[PDB]
Amino acid sequence: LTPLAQMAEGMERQDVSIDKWTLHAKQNLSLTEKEFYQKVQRLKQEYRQYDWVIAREDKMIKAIGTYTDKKNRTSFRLQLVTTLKKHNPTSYLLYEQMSLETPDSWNDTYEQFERETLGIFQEKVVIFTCLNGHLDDNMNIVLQKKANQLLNEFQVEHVVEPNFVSISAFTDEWEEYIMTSKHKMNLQIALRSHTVTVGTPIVTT
Amino acid sequence: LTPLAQMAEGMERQDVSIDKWTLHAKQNLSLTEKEFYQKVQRLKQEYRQYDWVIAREDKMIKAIGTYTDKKNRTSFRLQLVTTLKKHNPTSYLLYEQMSLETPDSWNDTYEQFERETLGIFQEKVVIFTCLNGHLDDNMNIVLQKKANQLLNEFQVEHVVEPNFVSISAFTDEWEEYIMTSKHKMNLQIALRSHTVTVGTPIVTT
Repeated sequence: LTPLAQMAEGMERQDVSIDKWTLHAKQNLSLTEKEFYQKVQRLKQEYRQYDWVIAREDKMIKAIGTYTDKKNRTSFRLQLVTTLKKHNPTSYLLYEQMSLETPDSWNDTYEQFERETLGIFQEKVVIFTCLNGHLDDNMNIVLQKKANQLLNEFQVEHVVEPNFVSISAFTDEWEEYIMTSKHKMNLQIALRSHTVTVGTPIVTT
Repeated sequence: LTPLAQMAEGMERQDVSIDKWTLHAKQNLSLTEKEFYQKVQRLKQEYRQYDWVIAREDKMIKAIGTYTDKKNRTSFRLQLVTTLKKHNPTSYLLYEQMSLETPDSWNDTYEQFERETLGIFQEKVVIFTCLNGHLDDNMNIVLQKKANQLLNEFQVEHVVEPNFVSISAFTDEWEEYIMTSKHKMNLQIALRSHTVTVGTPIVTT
């Protein structure tokens, strides 16, 4: 069900390798300097797990809370921001979960986050899901696929090496053939990591 | 019809870029040293276009005739070989056509070669076709394809840059969405030359 489960599982099927997932939620707020440090003080009482840093790059103030859950191989960030210079100040609270590792259950972790969200924000907020991943650099997989596309392009018998693929084949498409040591062939396809070689009856030397 | 036409056209359709084609034919023969130089002498009379080199890396002798047709952007090699040390010698004549350029007509060139073959060998011989080619290194084409596979993986709106692709999309698959400046979206796919990023409703910063 959860967008996390779906995005993940969709990415695998599409051969995307997952490097990192993050879940985040944000709540706009309106905070005086005074209210800001009040909120910070409450956050430090309620969520003792975080290590806090206050940063003030003017005219803005940032309370950044940080914590990594080693048991669950997951990281959290709670961040309160206000822009200091305004008699109608724009502020927000941001809650963020992150990991470099696939969790036991994509669904239990999303439902957990959503759950914690309500405790932190005391309101139902939009939850943002973002996955990072990479494509498979194994040049053996692309070499082999095209080989087949070509084989079918035409209409076998086979190989495979470090960065190499070769095929012998047959089709009732041409006059010529050769029989030698058990068997009987008239098309050679050869890819190398990109190089293509196509020959009738064989690619010679 | 000709295997050359077919191999070529099959390769293009399969996105293989052709670097080089070669056609060749070979005829086993049986040649005394004396008969070998006789044959060479006849070849030099009959085919005045070739420049000849005799090479003798023992105990074998090689007459290599070479000629490039600038009008037809095509190259020829006629090669007579005998192994010198034997009182039953194994010899052959090899005729070879080559080009780095696609010809006006794959079919007219194969039929031409076949034709010349009969004049040279005075017998019908097996004709060997071999193409060399490369795969498209334009990383833009693979980035875009996977993007779509992913888009359909899920169920848009679009971009494209030097080595980059991004999409905004929508599906009735989840609760959330956003409307801002004309339009309405809840999936962002982003590839970079390999990097993948997938987000709901948007990939933020």
